[PDB]
Amino acid sequence: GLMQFTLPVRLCKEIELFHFDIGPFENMWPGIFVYMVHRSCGTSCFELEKLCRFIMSVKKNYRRVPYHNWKHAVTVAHCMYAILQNNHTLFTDLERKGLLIACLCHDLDHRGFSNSYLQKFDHPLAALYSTSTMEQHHFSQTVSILQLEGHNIFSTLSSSEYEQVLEIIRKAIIATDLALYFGNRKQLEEMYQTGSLNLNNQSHRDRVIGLMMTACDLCSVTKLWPVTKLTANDIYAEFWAEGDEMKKLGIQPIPMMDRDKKDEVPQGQLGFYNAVAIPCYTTLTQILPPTEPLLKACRDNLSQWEKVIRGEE
Ligand SMILES: CN(C[C@H](O)CO)C(=O)c1nn(C)cc1NC(=O)c1nc(C2CC2)ccc1Nc1cncnc1
Ligand SMILES: [Mg+2]
Ligand SMILES: [Zn+2]
Repeated sequence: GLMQFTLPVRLCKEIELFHFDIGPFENMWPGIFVYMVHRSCGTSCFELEKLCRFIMSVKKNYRRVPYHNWKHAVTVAHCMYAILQNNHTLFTDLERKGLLIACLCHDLDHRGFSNSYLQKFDHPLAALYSTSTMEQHHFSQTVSILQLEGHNIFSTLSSSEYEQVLEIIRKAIIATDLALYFGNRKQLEEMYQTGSLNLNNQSHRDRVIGLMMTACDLCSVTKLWPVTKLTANDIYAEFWAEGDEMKKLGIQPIPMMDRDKKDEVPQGQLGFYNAVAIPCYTTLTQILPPTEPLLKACRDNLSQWEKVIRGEE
């Protein structure tokens, strides 16, 4: 109750900002998350003994992969923290509880392979779950860890509030399947443009939480250039290994995953910023004006990739 978390002065200040990097000290990330839960949620939201045991079991069940790792889990939770603190009054106590947890768990037990590589490999998870394969697996892993003893961080919720929050978490995790983002954004865009968007319509809230989840998931493209550039290497290390594994199956991968096609990466980031990132953060800023800084940072990084092509770096 009276045990607050504090950070150093630089972190205490820079953590409120969207472009905050959680830094290379693994053992500080758990406190960074508790700090964000206590301020976003309150110091009463979670039994600290249970939250801390929950946080360490989630850490335990991320894998040592170049990108979809424990650092990603906390990075995506920090972006969701920033959005919640910039839209203080728009969200319920349960949504703020749920979403930060949704973020920390969204990629549990990720192996570094897309849903497509699971399908072509004929992985058992693709037989159990035909669409959003990894994402249904991530939500499965989250429920499992919540059911471990001393780990039920929601224990003080009523049967119905418990089922609301798991529903919020289930939909939030499923939304991180990018293949679902395109439609979700196009429907948010139209609803905004025809003035029919309504945050009292639960179906509408669901969609808007959807877009937040994509925005937090992609938030490595909203960092300062040196962080974005260095994280791009981690994401491509996974893509190249998946492409290698595609060749192992007898399938020539798309270029973005062909490690023999590095020369095409700057031009591929252009497409990616144009087709995915800028639209995502444009529609978010339209629905949530205080998230403008993510669009700005995303635009700066696009501008930086054009400079790479022009051989100015
Ligand atoms: C074009 N589509 C989407 C397809 O239509 C469907 O998958 C792409 O996914 C795509 N195409 N290219 C050439 C790159 C792509 N993705 C990425 O670079 C990329 N992806 C993801 C998640 C959603 C997978 C997170 C970050 C990404 N980059 C990045 C840049 N800097 C720092 N950190 C990360
Ligand atoms: Mg994912
Ligand atoms: Zn993710």
